[PDB]
Amino acid sequence: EFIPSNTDYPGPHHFEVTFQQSSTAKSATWTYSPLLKKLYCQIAKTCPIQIKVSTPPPPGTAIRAMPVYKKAEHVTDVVKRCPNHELGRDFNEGQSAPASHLIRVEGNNLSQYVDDPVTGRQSVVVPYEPPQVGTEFTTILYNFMCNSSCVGGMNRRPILIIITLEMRDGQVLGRRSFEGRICACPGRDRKADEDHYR
Amino acid sequence: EFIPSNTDYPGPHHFEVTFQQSSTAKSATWTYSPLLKKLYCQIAKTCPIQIKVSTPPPPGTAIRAMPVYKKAEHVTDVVKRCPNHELGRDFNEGQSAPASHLIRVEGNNLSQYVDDPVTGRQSVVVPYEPPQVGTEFTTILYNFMCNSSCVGGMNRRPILIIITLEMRDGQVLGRRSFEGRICACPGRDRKADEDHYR
Amino acid sequence: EFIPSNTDYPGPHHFEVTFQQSSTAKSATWTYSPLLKKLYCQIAKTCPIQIKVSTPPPPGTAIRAMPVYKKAEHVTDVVKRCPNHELGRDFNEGQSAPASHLIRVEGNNLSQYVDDPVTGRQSVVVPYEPPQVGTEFTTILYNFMCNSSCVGGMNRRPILIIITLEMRDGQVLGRRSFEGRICACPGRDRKADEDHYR
Amino acid sequence: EFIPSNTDYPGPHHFEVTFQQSSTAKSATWTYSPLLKKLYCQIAKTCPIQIKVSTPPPPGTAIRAMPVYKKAEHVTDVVKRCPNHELGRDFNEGQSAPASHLIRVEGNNLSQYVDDPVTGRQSVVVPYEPPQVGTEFTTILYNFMCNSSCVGGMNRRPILIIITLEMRDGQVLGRRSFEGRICACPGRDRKADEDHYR
DNA sequence: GAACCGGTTC
DNA sequence: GAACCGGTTC
DNA sequence: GAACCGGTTC
DNA sequence: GAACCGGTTC
Ligand SMILES: [Zn+2]
Ligand SMILES: [Zn+2]
Ligand SMILES: [Zn+2]
Ligand SMILES: [Zn+2]
Repeated sequence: EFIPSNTDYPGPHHFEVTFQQSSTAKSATWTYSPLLKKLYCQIAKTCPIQIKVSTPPPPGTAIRAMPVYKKAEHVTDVVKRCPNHELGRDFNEGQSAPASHLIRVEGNNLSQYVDDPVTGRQSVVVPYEPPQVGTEFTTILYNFMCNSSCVGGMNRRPILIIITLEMRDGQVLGRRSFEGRICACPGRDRKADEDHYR
Repeated sequence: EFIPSNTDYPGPHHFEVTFQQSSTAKSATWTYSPLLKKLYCQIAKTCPIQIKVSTPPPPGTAIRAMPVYKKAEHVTDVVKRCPNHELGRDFNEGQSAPASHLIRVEGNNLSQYVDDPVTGRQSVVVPYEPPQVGTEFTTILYNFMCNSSCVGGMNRRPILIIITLEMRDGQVLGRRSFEGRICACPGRDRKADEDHYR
Repeated sequence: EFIPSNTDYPGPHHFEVTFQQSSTAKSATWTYSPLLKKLYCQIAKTCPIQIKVSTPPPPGTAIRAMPVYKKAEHVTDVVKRCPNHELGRDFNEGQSAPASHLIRVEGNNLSQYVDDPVTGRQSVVVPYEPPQVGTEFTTILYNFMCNSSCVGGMNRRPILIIITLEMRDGQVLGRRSFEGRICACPGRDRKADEDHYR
Repeated sequence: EFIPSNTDYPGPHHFEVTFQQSSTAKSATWTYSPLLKKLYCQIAKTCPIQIKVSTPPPPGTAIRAMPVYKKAEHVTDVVKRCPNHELGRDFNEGQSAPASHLIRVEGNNLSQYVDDPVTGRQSVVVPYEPPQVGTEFTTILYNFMCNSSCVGGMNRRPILIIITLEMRDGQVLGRRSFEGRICACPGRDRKADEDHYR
């Protein structure tokens, strides 16, 4: 509970998370690599994800997004927004999301922003909502409010964003995860990591 | 309910929406592309649509027109009229439609203009009326009160206009949708998008 | 007093207005062509001018900037900021100067933005200051708050910016003028008009 | 008094500012190019300057350093430390000098950091001291507390550091100036700009 | 110090 | 989108 | 900065 | 309807 675990766990109610097709254009505001499981996004731009289920009934259950550093040494640094932005003008005046928080949800007002008093981890939870009438989809709109590259926060040390499905008491029914990179050029970053790997 | 769903849904009372033939002339005030499902219209000019039914009886039921941005990032921006028009002279003095609204209905005085107090979405609903004695047709006259290209509103980010058929309690019995583009030259825009695609 | 005169007028003090050399790079934030006597600048960016005089004072003199339309038919529309600029966030909240004004002054706190209660012309007046010791001219930082290209205000009808040096009682002691253009690309625009006269 | 003059001004005492030879090694903590009159230094490292005068006093004279932006459009933003520097641990706790200030003085306890309550310009003043016996110049140790490269404060718009020698009542007796650049690599940066003029 | 990256401008 | 810049890696 | 689009004039 | 213009995209 004190240290987040970072392993894929479908659990008994299969938990699956996918992405509608993202542009293969260099100008896309966000894009996901199925080869690497890496999300490339831009600051403050909605990158939506779809969580999908086939056996959706538990009660009052929610989904958490919790950012974590992959590399061992900072893993004990609470991930947060690096000092100029948490405190800049451009995205501080608008929401009730804590200025200190890295991850926001944009289309949901039943969002609960958690800053753990004991562990200090900050994450964002939404109540589970079945899809809108008739199909796999259920969209959550995330907003990333800083770069991976930023001074004071991640400082160019890549982070995995872990999404967990949880019962009201916190017990995990499903969880999946992938690493996220928040640069000013996700289409170019997508192509490059992939180039070096092949 | 907070985020509009944008998928075609005929529903149990088949819901179908069509267009009488529009000019293939470059001077047409409006025109629809069956290939792309894209409506090209001009500011403030009546572009009528026909909704048709074969099994028309529910009670007090209505049809909604609700504009939505297609692209993910603004989808959380309430679609509205960009600051010079909501506030210009030319179409503000005339109707009780809210100056802030993008979509109006012209031949109907039982129009109810909804500005959601909770979600903030603005849409226009009319009570369902059977056709005038004897044929498929039932016309609704829409007026688009700003360009897609306009500064402050859509700002050149294309929007889909979703028409839903709803019972008095709001439950959807039919819905269909298509993307709309509101330029100063719909005949030319029709020909061009279509050129690039083929 | 009701319709402004639009002619250059050297004073007893030989009022002259000049501009420092501006980068001729297209990336310049503003550039004047001495040839056509017209200023090209960018929205909201500081655009300083040079006044030079042969003698000083007399006590209490001021300098006014008042924009006026060159075409005969618009001259009776008071020239003001367009409704989209007038009502936005970017520069209305941070300023104490009235929002309807096209012309602002930067770094000067005794600026008086005159909105004639009677004629309605808007201008900005500062008290005359002799130059800083040993310099030839006192710089004034203007800010132009709408583009020539703008909808609702100036609307693509070119403007002359009239600069008058006047005693407290209003009599004109010096006068000069130039036509002003406020686009989003001043190096290119300057270059294109210059290409066009020949 | 409201907008600073940005011109070199020898006083009655022939105020001159020079710099000792700096290692030309790229490992130098700071290096000035006499050719371009611009200083290259490193964050938080002592960067001393030489003043020379032809005559002393008169009683009670002081020396001010005030940074000001070279580009016209930023000149009205008060130049200060960027929020990341302003609020950190490395140099805020150990110093009694105000954190918002770009310029600090080392080893001098009667330094007065002036934050104009009225104009808001920040500068640092020390009383003039004649040189130590038999030396030509009195050294002042400045510390620059944000990089030119910094986010939120200076943000990659070059700065002139204005050094003025002034009587207690504020009148300027001498003046000199240079453009300042505070990067993480001064020998290389100096060398690159110098390569570039020719 | 030379080589690298990743945000910024043209 | 390409070329440039400037702190960081090693 | 060059190339693109989409509203405006001739 | 064709040619021009001028902020925006990339
Ligand atoms: Zn940041
Ligand atoms: Zn509009
Ligand atoms: Zn305007
Ligand atoms: Zn800083």
